[PDB]
Amino acid sequence: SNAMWESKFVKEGLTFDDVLLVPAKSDVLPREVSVKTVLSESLQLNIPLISAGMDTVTEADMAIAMARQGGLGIIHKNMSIEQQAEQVDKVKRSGGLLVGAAVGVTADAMTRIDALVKASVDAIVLDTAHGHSQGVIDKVKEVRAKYPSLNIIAGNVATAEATKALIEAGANVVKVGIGPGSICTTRVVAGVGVPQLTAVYDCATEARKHGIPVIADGGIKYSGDMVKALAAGAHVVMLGSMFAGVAESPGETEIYQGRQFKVYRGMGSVGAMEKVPEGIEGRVPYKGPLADTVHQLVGGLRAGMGYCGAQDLEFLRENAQFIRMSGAGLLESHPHHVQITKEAPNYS
Amino acid sequence: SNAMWESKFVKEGLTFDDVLLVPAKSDVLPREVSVKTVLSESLQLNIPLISAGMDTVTEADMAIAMARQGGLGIIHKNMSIEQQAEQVDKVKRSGGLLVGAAVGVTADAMTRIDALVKASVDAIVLDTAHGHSQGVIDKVKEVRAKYPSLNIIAGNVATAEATKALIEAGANVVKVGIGPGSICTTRVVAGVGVPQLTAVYDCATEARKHGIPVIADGGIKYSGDMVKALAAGAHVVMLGSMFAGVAESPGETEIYQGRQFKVYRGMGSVGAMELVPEGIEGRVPYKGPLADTVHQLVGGLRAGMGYCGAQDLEFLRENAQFIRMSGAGLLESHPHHVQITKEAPNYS
Amino acid sequence: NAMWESKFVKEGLTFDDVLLVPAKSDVLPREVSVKTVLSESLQLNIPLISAGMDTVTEADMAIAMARQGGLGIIHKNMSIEQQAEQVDKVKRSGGLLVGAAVGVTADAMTRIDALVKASVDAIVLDTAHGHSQGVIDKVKEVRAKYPSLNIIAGNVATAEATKALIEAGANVVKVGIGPGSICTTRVVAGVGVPQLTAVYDCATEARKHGIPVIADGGIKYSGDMVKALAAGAHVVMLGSMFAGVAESPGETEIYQGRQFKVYRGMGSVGAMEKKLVPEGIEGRVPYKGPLADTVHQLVGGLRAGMGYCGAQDLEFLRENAQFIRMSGAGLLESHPHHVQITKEAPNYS
Amino acid sequence: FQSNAMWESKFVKEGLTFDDVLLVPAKSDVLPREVSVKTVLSESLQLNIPLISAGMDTVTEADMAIAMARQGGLGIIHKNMSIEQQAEQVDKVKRSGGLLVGAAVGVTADAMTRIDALVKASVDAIVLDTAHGHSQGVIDKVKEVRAKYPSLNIIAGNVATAEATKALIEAGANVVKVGIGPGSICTTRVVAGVGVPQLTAVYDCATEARKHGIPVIADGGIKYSGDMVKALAAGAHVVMLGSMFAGVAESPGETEIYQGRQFKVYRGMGSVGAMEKLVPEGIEGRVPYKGPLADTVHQLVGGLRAGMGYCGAQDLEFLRENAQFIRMSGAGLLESHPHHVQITKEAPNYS
Ligand SMILES: CC(C)(NC(=O)Nc1ccc(Cl)cc1)c1cccc(C(=N)NO)c1
Ligand SMILES: CC(C)(NC(=O)Nc1ccc(Cl)cc1)c1cccc(C(=N)NO)c1
Ligand SMILES: CC(C)(NC(=O)Nc1ccc(Cl)cc1)c1cccc(C(=N)NO)c1
Ligand SMILES: CC(C)(NC(=O)Nc1ccc(Cl)cc1)c1cccc(C(=N)NO)c1
Ligand SMILES: O=c1[nH]cnc2c1ncn2[C@@H]1O[C@H](COP(=O)(O)O)[C@@H](O)[C@H]1O
Ligand SMILES: O=c1[nH]cnc2c1ncn2[C@@H]1O[C@H](COP(=O)(O)O)[C@@H](O)[C@H]1O
Ligand SMILES: O=c1[nH]cnc2c1ncn2[C@@H]1O[C@H](COP(=O)(O)O)[C@@H](O)[C@H]1O
Ligand SMILES: O=c1[nH]cnc2c1ncn2[C@@H]1O[C@H](COP(=O)(O)O)[C@@H](O)[C@H]1O
Ligand SMILES: [K+]
Ligand SMILES: [K+]
Ligand SMILES: [K+]
Ligand SMILES: [K+]
Repeated sequence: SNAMWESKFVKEGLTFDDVLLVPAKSDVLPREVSVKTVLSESLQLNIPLISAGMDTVTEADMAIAMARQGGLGIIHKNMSIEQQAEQVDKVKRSGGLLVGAAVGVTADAMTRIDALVKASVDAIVLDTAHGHSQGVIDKVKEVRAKYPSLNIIAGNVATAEATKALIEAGANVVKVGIGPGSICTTRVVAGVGVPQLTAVYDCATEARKHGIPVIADGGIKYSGDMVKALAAGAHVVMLGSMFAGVAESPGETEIYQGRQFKVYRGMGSVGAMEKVPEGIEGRVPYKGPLADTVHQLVGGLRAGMGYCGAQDLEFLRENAQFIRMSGAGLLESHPHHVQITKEAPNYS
Repeated sequence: SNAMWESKFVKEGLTFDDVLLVPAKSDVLPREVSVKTVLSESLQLNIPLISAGMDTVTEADMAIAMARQGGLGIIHKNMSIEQQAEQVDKVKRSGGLLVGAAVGVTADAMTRIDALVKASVDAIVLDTAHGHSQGVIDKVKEVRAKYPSLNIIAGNVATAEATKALIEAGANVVKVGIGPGSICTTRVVAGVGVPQLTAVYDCATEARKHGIPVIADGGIKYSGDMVKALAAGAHVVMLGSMFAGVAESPGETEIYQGRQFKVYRGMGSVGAMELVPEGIEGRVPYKGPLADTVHQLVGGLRAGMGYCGAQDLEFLRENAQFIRMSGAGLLESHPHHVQITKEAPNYS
Repeated sequence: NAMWESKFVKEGLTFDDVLLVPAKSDVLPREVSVKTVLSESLQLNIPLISAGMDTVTEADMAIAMARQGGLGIIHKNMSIEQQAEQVDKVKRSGGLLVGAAVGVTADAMTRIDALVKASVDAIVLDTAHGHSQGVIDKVKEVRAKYPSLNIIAGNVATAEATKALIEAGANVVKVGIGPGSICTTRVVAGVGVPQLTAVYDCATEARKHGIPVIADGGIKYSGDMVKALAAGAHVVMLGSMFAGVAESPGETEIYQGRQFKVYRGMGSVGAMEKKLVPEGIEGRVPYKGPLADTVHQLVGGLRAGMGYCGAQDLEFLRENAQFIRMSGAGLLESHPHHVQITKEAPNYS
Repeated sequence: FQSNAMWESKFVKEGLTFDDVLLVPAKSDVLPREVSVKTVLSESLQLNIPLISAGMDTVTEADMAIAMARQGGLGIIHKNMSIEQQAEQVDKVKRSGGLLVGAAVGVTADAMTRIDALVKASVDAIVLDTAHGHSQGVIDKVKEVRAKYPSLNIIAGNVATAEATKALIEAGANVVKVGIGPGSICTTRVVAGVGVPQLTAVYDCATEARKHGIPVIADGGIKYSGDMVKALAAGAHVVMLGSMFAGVAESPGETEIYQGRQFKVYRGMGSVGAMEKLVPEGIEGRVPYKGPLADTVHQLVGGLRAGMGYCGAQDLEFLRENAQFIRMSGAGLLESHPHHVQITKEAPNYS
């Protein structure tokens, strides 16, 4: 019994800023690489980007623009059931685009899920703070029993054991991430978390055994961080802060120092729960149309995949190697000892 | 002999910001967890929080508010014997609440302890800069001889060897912490200390063999640090800076730069002593009623225990696993890359 | 399953992770030799090469570089006729050494012909990713036409890539993916190798063929150069430390009453016009005056480091110098600390 | 093969400095007031406190060496002087009550001429101070001084390795000074890339010197009194301080006022100003005025007594031979300092 006491401090975790991708032999160029991904037979994305289901990130206009760029948007749940079904319905009829919707694990959940399926949603995201809870496992079984063909994205988890549990309950996709969010204070106020790159790797190690894809959710600050998440085993990444400043996102621009900002807050923050916190309320710079951000993101992915000799995302997922570095290595990776004159489209 | 020379740099120590608690399978929700703890046959607490025995944190008005919230207050020793005996009696009169009192290891110590026992004190805290000194060990043995049933809290120590010595001397509770204090300069001016999370774990490993509880004293900056201290083996945590700003603490609010502050200083500082100092004098924001801080602290603990699947503190103490992370992991754990506009009640 | 389980096994070190250990020395800083040979046709008196960037090296910089005992690489953001004119302009000024960068494009061999006609000493087949077959194929195709031409191929960061370019016919391999001061490759693509590990891994392979490597990028102080040479590199390539000298492309600009020079990455938005995704940024460095003053501090720092290590020449430093690893607290100790600096030193700013 | 052994050991060694570690508290029966801080460097050189003021033109002259020795310590008169001035500075300290005093000598052709004038001024120890103590020029000078003066205390430095320590001992040095690059004003590790983290250097050099009965000096990098306790516990007999002494009243240079606060100039002996084209290995700076030396020494020795009590050391030999460290990360360092509290007043030992 003494084993659990002696294993308290054995595990080690890595995050994005701890590693770099090692360049390998390459026969492919960034322009000729493929960035398509399959989450299920009914759900395939042309770019591996999903906008997060938060009240400051994704509504009708964001989900529309995401799908038009080849990605996916998850309409948040901080609205009435009919309002969310009305948002899903807007995205589907506006050219047959893909759309998702967030649902919380509550007694009224199944009523909301039914209304979303009639709007022909492609996937429901049962997103909760702790996916390794029995309430979450049961809700996935109750939805899989009622809708055997519905794409179910279950999260959030950070361990292989939680990944195996949600897969066994009938979830097609597992969303990974406890604590990496830019607006998240879970690790500070509750002390609980797993470094995101290790969380993605540990969960992808289990999901591989079942043919299940995983979503790297939260913590991505630059386009290179997305490449690290995919190379660690993730099929797709979920972004919040990098999308909150975009024009097609809910909320209006506010002025700070002559510059435009958009509100970005955690769904566990005081403000978001009104209509103990595990998030903060803030603002991110205004970034303009989604196409300009998505173009820089995909372009960094194509560059990274060319460096790794990856013709497609599966090759990157199963062959790419990292190298660990210290804090001095992180300062070398960024621009240093030179006064930056202009703001770059991919570096702010 | 050469063994001690070659053993100089073998040990490694971890602090709160080096680790994260791994989320586990959970059948319980934060509202349904138990935060009760037993320190001795005569000492049972409803919340695992003790106010530190400093002239800037806890006097009668603070100890009353602590006990009423389910915790414990330690009346500080910077007083005459007659003043301290009356403070214990004031807290005792207000509904039969639990209260403790700090006593230093000096020739006059037993005279002060006698007056505290007549005021019906529940626990005596034998506070010294170095708990593994022979003068402290002798004082513990003689107080156990004169008062065989009196709760004796002995500290501070940081090693398994020091913990076993105070336990064999007759102390029911051992207080752990050398150098982690927010106002403490021991590790800077004397070079001596042990990282608090390693100190708590090393001492709890020894105290666990005897059924003795340990107190994680100092270094707690956020509610998540308290969850980590308890998951590392501590029954109860002792706070100073997180309590110095509340209304029920000695001293009155001062205005600095148009904002409200309360004085907070170390008991080894120049001001508190009026040897070389091992503390500094400082300032903390006014935080309002004690209940608001206690709610945020306990609420974060309930969240952590729910993330870890702990129904009570013994499950967290015996089963919770940590994961080590780098400074980049710490940067991910905090909010990042978002301009914070509002203050959260648990994150400032 | 090895490839999946080996994802996070490697560890990498950069300049600020290590220090050179002082060794027995009968050598004085003044008496060391800083000469190095890259090929039979390329001998440098100082192991310093100015980078081939449109804000770092043109004719006047290559002239001053060679006159100090080094080498300049004329950048490619110009016409073929302009670059051939820059090479000969440098060559006519006393028969000085000069190189020129050529990208892996359809016109590359057309540009290479014009450079060889100008009596260029080395072409740098410089690409963002040197381990692509387009680069290897281009090296053989250049090696076939010019058996006597010095070919510098980069950039790479692994032992496998060094062996690949050597098999294609490259005399010198340039090492560095992401360490540059103006570089965002590791930020926008997630790809890189810590430069000191990259140099060491490439030198381990390149020594097996007698091939020298160039430590390219990441050098902030003169001591970083000594660490790069002690890690296995024959010569180092500098950009930011040279962009502020008088002999460099661009004109001095005034910022806050002080004089500055533009310094930008060749993968930046501004340099690529001269919607694509950049791998560099546009910046500015303080104006530094004559090139001789910068080189004197650089060579002076190298001479001191070699004296501490007991290396009379650079080959001894390459084969004997020992490092010791340190933490961030060691880096804070290595720099000056707890003292407010009142005057700016020629080597520390 | 042999040629490849040096190539594969390039990145094997690891080094620790003061901010990487903490001293582990041990069983103790002694109190800080009751400990002994006496130390013996040789039979001719015994100090009551283990503190030496550095031989720099902004740290130690006659008035500093006088005040240092009177506190039980030692001052090293710097060498940026003529031979005649340095000998009279030594004589000034000797005439002021027969106090102990040292003098710095560089390894140059004039060295032996300079040393002679110092011995006639009755100096107690000469410091053969060089940027690189493991050079053959330094080894030769120690043998050449040991040949002429068999009883003279010779302090040779600076080194950072066990091999360099053993070489200087074999050349005839009674004391070895350890420190390459840790100085607060030092840029050696930045401009030349060379150094060893000071705590590992002290430990590695004391390991060798212990075998010959030779004491070592921890030179440079000490920012707080706890750094001194760590250096002594890492194997050093005595520590040499510069920045912590450069601000005291009895040190060369005058107090200058900036923004209402009093400052003194503090610069490295490898800075342009002190040597006044060339490549410097130091910078020029400024430190706050600290008042009389007695207040700084009192806080320093007091911090040592506290640490020795935490470690159960009755004297410095017990601390050098028994004290145990524990290693910590950057987060451990932030916990060690005061944190998350706005400091209102300055403590005598902290900032
Ligand atoms: C409501 C709140 C503040 N906290 C929790 O629900 N805590 C929590 C839930 C279950 C367990 Cl077992 C432990 C803790 C929240 C709201 C929205 C998002 C999150 C979030 N951290 N991730 O989605 C959290
Ligand atoms: C008085 C003072 C400044 N120092 C000591 O008493 N030092 C000390 C005592 C015994 C030994 Cl063997 C070694 C050192 C002090 C006062 C109040 C609290 C502390 C403190 N660091 N923790 O409680 C210290
Ligand atoms: C154009 C741009 C921005 N990026 C790339 O060409 N990317 C890239 C090329 C090939 C492969 Cl397989 C993968 C990525 C560039 C331009 C000029 C210089 C560089 C540079 N990093 N080193 O020379 C990069
Ligand atoms: C002159 C100068 C700038 N540099 C050297 O003399 N360098 C040096 C000497 C010998 C060898 Cl083998 C290698 C390097 C200097 C002056 C004063 C002090 C120092 C210093 N670093 N410690 O005392 C250095
Ligand atoms: O307040 C919250 N607490 C914890 N995590 C949150 C909260 N709100 C959103 N998140 C997570 O953070 C992700 C976005 O993180 P980001 O892309 O790094 O800003 C979301 O997709 C959610 O998974
Ligand atoms: O001045 C002192 N020097 C060293 N430690 C102190 C001093 N005063 C209080 N402490 C310790 O610091 C703890 C409070 O630390 P905090 O909760 O981080 O502010 C107290 O409970 C004591 O254990
Ligand atoms: O835009 C770019 N992106 C990435 N690397 C670059 C770029 N421009 C120049 N470099 C590299 O950076 C080196 C100079 O870096 P520096 O010495 O740190 O300033 C050059 O010699 C190139 O190898
Ligand atoms: O300019 C220099 N370069 C390198 N080290 C120096 C220089 N000047 C003084 N030192 C060293 O630094 C020590 C004092 O440094 P500090 O006590 O940390 O400020 C001296 O005793 C010398 O060993
Ligand atoms: K960089
Ligand atoms: K976070
Ligand atoms: K230094
Ligand atoms: K502290």
